[PDB]
Amino acid sequence: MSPSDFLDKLMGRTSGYDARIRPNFKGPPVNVTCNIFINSFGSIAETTMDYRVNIFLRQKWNDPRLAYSEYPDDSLDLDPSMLDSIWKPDLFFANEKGANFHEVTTDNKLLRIFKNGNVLYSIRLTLTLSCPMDLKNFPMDVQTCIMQLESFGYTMNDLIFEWQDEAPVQVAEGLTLPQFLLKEEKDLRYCTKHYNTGKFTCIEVRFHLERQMGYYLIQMYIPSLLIVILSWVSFWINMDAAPARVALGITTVLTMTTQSSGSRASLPKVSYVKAIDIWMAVCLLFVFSALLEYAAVNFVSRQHKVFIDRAKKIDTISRACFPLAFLIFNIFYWVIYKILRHEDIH
Amino acid sequence: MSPSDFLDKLMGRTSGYDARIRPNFKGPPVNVTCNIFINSFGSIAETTMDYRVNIFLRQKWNDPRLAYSEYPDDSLDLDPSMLDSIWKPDLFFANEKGANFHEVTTDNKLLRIFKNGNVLYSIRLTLTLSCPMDLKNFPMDVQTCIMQLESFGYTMNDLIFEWQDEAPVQVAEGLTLPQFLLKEEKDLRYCTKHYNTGKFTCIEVRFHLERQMGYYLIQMYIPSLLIVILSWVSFWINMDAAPARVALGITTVLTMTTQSSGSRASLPKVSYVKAIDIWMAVCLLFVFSALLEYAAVNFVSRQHKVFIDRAKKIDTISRACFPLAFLIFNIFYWVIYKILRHEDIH
Amino acid sequence: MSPSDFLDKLMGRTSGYDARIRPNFKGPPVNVTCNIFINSFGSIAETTMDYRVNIFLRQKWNDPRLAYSEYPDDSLDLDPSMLDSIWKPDLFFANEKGANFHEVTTDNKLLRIFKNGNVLYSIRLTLTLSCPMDLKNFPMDVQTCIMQLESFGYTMNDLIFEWQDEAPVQVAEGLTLPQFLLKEEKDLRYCTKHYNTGKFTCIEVRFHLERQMGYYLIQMYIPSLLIVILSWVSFWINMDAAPARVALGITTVLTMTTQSSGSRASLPKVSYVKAIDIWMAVCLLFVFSALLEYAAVNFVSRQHKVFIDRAKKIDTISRACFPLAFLIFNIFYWVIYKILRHEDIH
Amino acid sequence: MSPSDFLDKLMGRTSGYDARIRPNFKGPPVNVTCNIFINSFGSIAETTMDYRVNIFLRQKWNDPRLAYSEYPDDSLDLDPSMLDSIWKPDLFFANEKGANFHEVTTDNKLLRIFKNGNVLYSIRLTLTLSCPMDLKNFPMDVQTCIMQLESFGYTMNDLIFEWQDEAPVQVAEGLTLPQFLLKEEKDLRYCTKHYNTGKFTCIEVRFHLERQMGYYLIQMYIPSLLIVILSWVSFWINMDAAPARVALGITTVLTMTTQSSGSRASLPKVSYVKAIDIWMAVCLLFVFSALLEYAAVNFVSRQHKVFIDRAKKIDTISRACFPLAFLIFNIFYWVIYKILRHEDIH
Amino acid sequence: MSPSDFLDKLMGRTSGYDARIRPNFKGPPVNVTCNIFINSFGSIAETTMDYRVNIFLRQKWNDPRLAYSEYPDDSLDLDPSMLDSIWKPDLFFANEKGANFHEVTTDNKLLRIFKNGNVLYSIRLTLTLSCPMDLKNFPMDVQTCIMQLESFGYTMNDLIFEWQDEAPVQVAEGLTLPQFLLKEEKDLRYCTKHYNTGKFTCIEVRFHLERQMGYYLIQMYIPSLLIVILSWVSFWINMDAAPARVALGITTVLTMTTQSSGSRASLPKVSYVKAIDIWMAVCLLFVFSALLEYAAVNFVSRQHKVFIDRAKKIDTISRACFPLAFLIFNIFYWVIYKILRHEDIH
Ligand SMILES: *[C@@H]1O[C@H](CO)[C@@H](O[C@@H]2O[C@H](CO)[C@@H](O)[C@H](O)[C@H]2NC(C)=O)[C@H](O)[C@H]1NC(C)=O
Ligand SMILES: *[C@@H]1O[C@H](CO)[C@@H](O[C@@H]2O[C@H](CO)[C@@H](O)[C@H](O)[C@H]2NC(C)=O)[C@H](O)[C@H]1NC(C)=O
Ligand SMILES: *[C@@H]1O[C@H](CO)[C@@H](O[C@@H]2O[C@H](CO)[C@@H](O)[C@H](O)[C@H]2NC(C)=O)[C@H](O)[C@H]1NC(C)=O
Ligand SMILES: *[C@@H]1O[C@H](CO)[C@@H](O[C@@H]2O[C@H](CO)[C@@H](O)[C@H](O)[C@H]2NC(C)=O)[C@H](O)[C@H]1NC(C)=O
Ligand SMILES: *[C@@H]1O[C@H](CO)[C@@H](O[C@@H]2O[C@H](CO)[C@@H](O)[C@H](O)[C@H]2NC(C)=O)[C@H](O)[C@H]1NC(C)=O
Ligand SMILES: [Zn+2]
Ligand SMILES: [Zn+2]
Ligand SMILES: [Zn+2]
Ligand SMILES: [Zn+2]
Ligand SMILES: [Zn+2]
Repeated sequence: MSPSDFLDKLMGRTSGYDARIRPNFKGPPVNVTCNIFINSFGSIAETTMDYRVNIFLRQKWNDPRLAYSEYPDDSLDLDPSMLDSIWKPDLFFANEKGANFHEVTTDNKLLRIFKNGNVLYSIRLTLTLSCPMDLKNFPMDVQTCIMQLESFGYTMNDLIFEWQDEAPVQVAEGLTLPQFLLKEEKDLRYCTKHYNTGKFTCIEVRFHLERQMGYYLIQMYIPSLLIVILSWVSFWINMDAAPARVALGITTVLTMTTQSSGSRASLPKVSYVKAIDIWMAVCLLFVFSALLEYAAVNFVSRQHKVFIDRAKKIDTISRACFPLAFLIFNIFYWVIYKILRHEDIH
Repeated sequence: MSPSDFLDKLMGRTSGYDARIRPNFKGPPVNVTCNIFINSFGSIAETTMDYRVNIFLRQKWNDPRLAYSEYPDDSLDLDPSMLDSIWKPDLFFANEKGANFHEVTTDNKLLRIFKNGNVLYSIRLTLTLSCPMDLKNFPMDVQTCIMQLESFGYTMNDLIFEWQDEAPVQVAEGLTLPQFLLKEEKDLRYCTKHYNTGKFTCIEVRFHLERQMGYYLIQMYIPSLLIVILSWVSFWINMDAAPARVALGITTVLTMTTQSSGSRASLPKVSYVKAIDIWMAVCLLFVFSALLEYAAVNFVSRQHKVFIDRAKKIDTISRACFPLAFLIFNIFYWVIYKILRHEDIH
Repeated sequence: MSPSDFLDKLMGRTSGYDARIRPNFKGPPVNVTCNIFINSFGSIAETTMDYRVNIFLRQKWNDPRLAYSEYPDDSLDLDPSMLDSIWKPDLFFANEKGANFHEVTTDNKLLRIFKNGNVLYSIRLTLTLSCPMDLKNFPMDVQTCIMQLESFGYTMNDLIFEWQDEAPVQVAEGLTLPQFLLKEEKDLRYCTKHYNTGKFTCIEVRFHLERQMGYYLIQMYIPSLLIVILSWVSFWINMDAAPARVALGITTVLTMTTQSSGSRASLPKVSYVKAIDIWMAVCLLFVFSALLEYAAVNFVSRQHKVFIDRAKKIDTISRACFPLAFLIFNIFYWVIYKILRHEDIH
Repeated sequence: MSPSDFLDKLMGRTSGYDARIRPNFKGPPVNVTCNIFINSFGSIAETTMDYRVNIFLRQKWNDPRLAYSEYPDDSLDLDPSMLDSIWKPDLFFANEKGANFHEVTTDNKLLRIFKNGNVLYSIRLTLTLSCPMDLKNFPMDVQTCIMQLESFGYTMNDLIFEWQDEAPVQVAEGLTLPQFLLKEEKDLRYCTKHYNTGKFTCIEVRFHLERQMGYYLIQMYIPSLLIVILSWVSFWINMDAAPARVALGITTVLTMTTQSSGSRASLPKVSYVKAIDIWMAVCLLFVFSALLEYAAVNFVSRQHKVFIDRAKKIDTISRACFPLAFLIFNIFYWVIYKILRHEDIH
Repeated sequence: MSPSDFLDKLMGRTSGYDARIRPNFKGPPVNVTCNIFINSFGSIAETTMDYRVNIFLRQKWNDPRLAYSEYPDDSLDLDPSMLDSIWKPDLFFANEKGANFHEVTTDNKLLRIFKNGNVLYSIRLTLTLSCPMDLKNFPMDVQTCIMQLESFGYTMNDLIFEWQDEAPVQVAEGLTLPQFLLKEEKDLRYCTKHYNTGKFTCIEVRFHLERQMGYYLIQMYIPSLLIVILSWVSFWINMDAAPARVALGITTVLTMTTQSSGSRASLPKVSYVKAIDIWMAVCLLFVFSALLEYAAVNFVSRQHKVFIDRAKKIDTISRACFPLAFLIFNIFYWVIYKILRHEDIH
């Protein structure tokens, strides 16, 4: 029979369907099953404490008033324009900072109704979500980004969100991040919000992200080591080259301070000490100590042969003493940060 | 009885409800009780003199025309789509610079009507509010951010806003700020605006924010101290190392000036002197005075044995004199800024 | 009598009111009186040549078709939703670059009708206005920001805008600007635009803004003076310290050039010479002249006792000659810029 | 007779006017005459290769179905709200990157109909247009900004755009640009676009913009000359001041390289050589050649009286030889760029 | 016959056309042929990993319900306003990050219907598409930008997208890019997406972009070579000029490190080694090795005639040894990157 007649006969004023009334107005709560498909992930900014995602959201629920038997087809697709005339849950995101739909040629929405009365709703969304980040162990850090799906207006007596038993979260093939590696273990947990207005359903997903070290090695760790070796070079210069040694020391100190200031150019102003901060502090301490060493040598050398051998012995000892202690510092630093890094992500 | 019939029987042309007429058209003023829930706080920028907040706003008032007795349920939830057909107050924010609603899957709005005729309206909002800031005592400062809720069109004869006796403001659990600590004492006060058009109701809330010092210590205070000690190092060098001493002095002076210029990179161009400015001025004075000291020593030393001991005595005195006076300056500086910092926030 | 009946009886198809027809279709022009209230002012950017304001706009005119006598109340407030059904003038801003309304909970609009037929319309607006700026005397400058209100579609035969005799412009209490001081004298003048389409009404307001000097003194003027004194220090060094003196001269010259380049970091690329540019040019000239002086001294000293006293006399003269001429330059510079600064703002 | 009746009698379902049908459905093409008024011009960015303009657009065409004779007035203004009910051309801009209307209090639109059936439509628009720029002769360049007006849906059989015989383009009085001078000769030409869908009408206007040199002289050309003179200063220093001369050479070379890198901070990454690039290359060559000269002198001087006079003669020749060749370079550079600059703008 | 009657007689409730039903509701799938015209291309940003394009999109399909025979004209243009009343495919872009229509004076849309029932739909779009980029061989790289057109709601049984046999992609004449060259070979391929909801049609186009080297040569490669030659200059200085040689070495090392840090100012933080990174590493190694060479020479020279000739021989060998090895490095570097660059783009 004519397709157009069936639509309004089922969902029209003649039938009496009301899109403002729940499938069971007084009865067991509506159970909504959800799954998400992630199409792109990125734009993770530490400064603005947020990340941007683009996902497909699928919702499933049963509406007994939409049960159709006469029509032959088991499953019926529909037009996006008729979404306004069916009841839909009022899902919202708690950590939502920015949100928009897509209207490129039509509304990017899908609806499907089955014989039993089950409804499948799929929509395309772009959301910028907020993510609290801990900046300790900043180079060697593992972050967790959450996404919370909640009901704004319906209490647990009316609406109950649940996760799909198989494949709640899948990621698009070939998705990669420049600075992070997305782990394949996704955490599903139950959250419930309590307010002065009542109890509301909530569901959450946690994603584990591991920072990549290559950029930080090429950028920060290696030039600091080069400056330390450059300061070490001064021990092999003649003690009579006072302007040369002083200029080398001053240049190394100023360069170290500038690099230390610039190492936090793209981070939020936190109030604790990071590992990169410890590293720059130790390197600045080494360069300053080398300059103070030459200062002491120059002070000792002008005290007039006993003073000549005493000043020379300091240079000879420091030529084989400064690299060994720095090697010990590197062993103690790099080991314990893989012990703690290996600590369970949870 | 059928749910759909009750809605239009109560709020329809048949009933005669008009959403453009107040609950008591000629009578005592409408009393509206409000409470806010803060879901996220952040984005406090000194340059643009504003901060961004995301809040839930709850309004309560009594409408005698909505009193329902026949229906069994004590409390009735509704659909967000029917908000257009009820009377709502015209609340606006005085310090509102930017505002938007949320439409992620539906309107993020709630409405509830009680048997007596009381209405509860809840809406989700994102607002960028303006906050005048005083930048004196800039590192050790306590700010106050206000939010004013006002009626645009109704005078005190018609509309009166009030605060809830219990729990007007609550904050979401676990909310933290990178650079600030939100105090738990919230100030509620009465504001009334007077214009040439009449008298209007207003309510205000004040939040106290304390800046965190860790970032400023790691960033500004410690490198300046390092430069001061670096300039102090020059007193232990031989007086005959004129190029070395002059280069050290010049490098320290230029570095100090660059750091002083860069200490105000992210602040509005105010016209008064801050504490950080006093600190950089004192450190620049110390480095310049050290350079002038060596200048005087070099001038004295070429005046040809009396001139030799006289020039040496200056170096020996300055080696134990410069750190003591700087220690006294640190004692006087750091104490009085905790005395004044302890001054009552109000 | 019932409130709802009066509204549509007065402004309905039964009455015959047409919102597309002027109050007097063929007759004397409509006279509109306007006043503005300024709620916030700021965001003055020299680069983008514009400033942002947030104002309340009040319009008053007489509509004989809205005269009501029967109803008892002298003055009737209304609902913002009914603005579409009354005639309103088509005011627009000539220097309008950006504009938006406010819809935080309702339309931020007010309407009031009186017994005689007078209408008061109040609306909240945010406008980014364009302001041509003259950058000569850049530190010591007084700017003028204009705002023009014009009719887009109605000629002088139909619409005539006028200013209110008392209190056209008032500013909110406690409004302050970080870098400017808003003067309390506001200029009201008559503007009329002439085009190929006809004659149109226009009204304008001029605001006087005075720049604050504290920021520029702390930032630019004092470090340049410090560099000049640092270059002056070289005159007291021994003439045999050639590397030290040359390094001091080069460092001062390079620092001066860098500061001169950085003094125009946040300004439009104008093609004339500003006062700050004259100041940096004079300081660069002083440092370069000092370096050329030492160059001449070094050239003279190697010409082999007559040459020894001749080279020494230059250093002794320059030690008491360079500060005096710089003091004379400061007297001539600072005086005449207060003479011209005192010139009437108009 | 009543004004309201005439409007719907002329343009209503009773009359039979259809706004989807052209004035002559089958017949000679519709001829549309256009003129533009420029109210503000600016925001010319080389990086984003675009500029922003704000214009008034006037369109004129004849509609025989709108001919009115009975009503007395020769010319009838209308309300902006009735624009939807008349046929309008589908003009679009080819180089349109961004576009928006203005709705400050009403739609900024005008419509006027004459007795013969002629229609005048005026609208206010803000458009960011794309402009391909040639960066050779970058300081001394003349650009051309185009604007193309085209029909999206109508072929030449239906719609034909033309320019007004008198005053197609006029500019608002007092309009000025910070970095450019707008020439008073405007080029009007005929463009026709050919696609696989048919032939479409197009009209274009070309504006000539001349860059101002004052900013570039104060910023780039003069500090480079100062660095060249600073390098020249080294020729008058004693040949025994090896650290001083080497430090001067190195500082000049590094400063020149930094200025050369910074001279292209605000330009697109083009792949050809500009005039500023030639200038910096020549100045870097001069400083490097001076350093190589002192290197050769120092190498020659240690070859042990014949070697003493030979090394001294190089310094004496270079003291009067380096400025003369640089003067010749300035004569050859500055002349030919005014010869080519004088080349006809077309 | 009257034009207005034909439109609603064909597409009206009287006819029974339903825009929610496919041309063949139960039957062979609808075949849609598409072609795109590119009007502007640009805004390729490595950081935000995306590019902006402005295209014309043409869709063709057959609708048997729109077959018209009586009317004389073979082809009928229409009005953009009637697009809502015809069935249109639900095309969407997979890599769509931002999208907007154009409404400058009317909707920039075209529709045309033929006698047989074929429909042509043309629309103007602006889309910011995402493009994964490989940054190895960063200066000498060839990128590929994709665009995927997919159906959101219809499975392969209903909708099938295909490419036009002649001229699927054409580019506007004279289109050029500042940093890239668009290749004239466009790749057309078949993509099919598989999800848990079904099978969906997809089509893709690949564009090949070649980076231009001129900017990188003028900017990075040549100053690094200048610094290397500047470090080479030190071999011709006297071994007794210890402050001069040490200062030259330190300045070259610090400049090299700063340039290496600044070479990645506008790139995403990738974790692999690029060619520019190899180049800067080799140049830093050369400057550091030169400084270590002078350090060894200075250490050897103070070991007290055998030590004099031994230290001199190192300088003489290094004066003809450092350029030859650097030339060999340039030959090996530049050749193999043209071998690999010549590798087929696919
Ligand atoms: C939604 O799911 C809940 C939870 O399973 C269902 O509630 C249960 O329903 C069964 C079957 O009638 C009862 O025997 C249980 O006592 C219920 N348990 C609870 C905790 O309520 C509910 O029926 C489901 N709703 C619908 C419409 O199917
Ligand atoms: C809104 O609150 C005001 C303030 O309490 C109420 O005004 C008072 O009402 C009581 C009870 O009728 C009177 O006895 C007082 O004289 C009123 N005081 C003032 C200052 O007006 C008002 O009645 C309340 N409105 C409603 C609708 O309940
Ligand atoms: C608007 O104001 C104008 C200017 O005052 C009025 O025009 C005058 O009206 C008076 C009173 O009728 C006449 O005597 C004058 O000759 C008019 N002068 C001019 C220059 O037109 C006008 O009447 C006012 N309009 C209304 C509706 O009150
Ligand atoms: C639009 O302008 C065109 C160009 O002038 C007109 O076409 C001409 O019309 C005249 C007068 O009827 C004819 O004699 C010419 O042969 C036409 N020339 C061409 C090239 O078509 C056209 O008539 C105008 N349209 C209207 C509606 O006035
Ligand atoms: C759309 O194109 C498909 C692919 O060519 C058509 O399917 C074929 O139709 C022919 C003609 O009837 C059949 O003989 C083939 O067996 C079909 N092949 C397949 C793989 O389906 C289809 O008919 C076209 N649809 C329309 C409406 O023309
Ligand atoms: Zn986990
Ligand atoms: Zn308090
Ligand atoms: Zn004035
Ligand atoms: Zn021309
Ligand atoms: Zn290919």
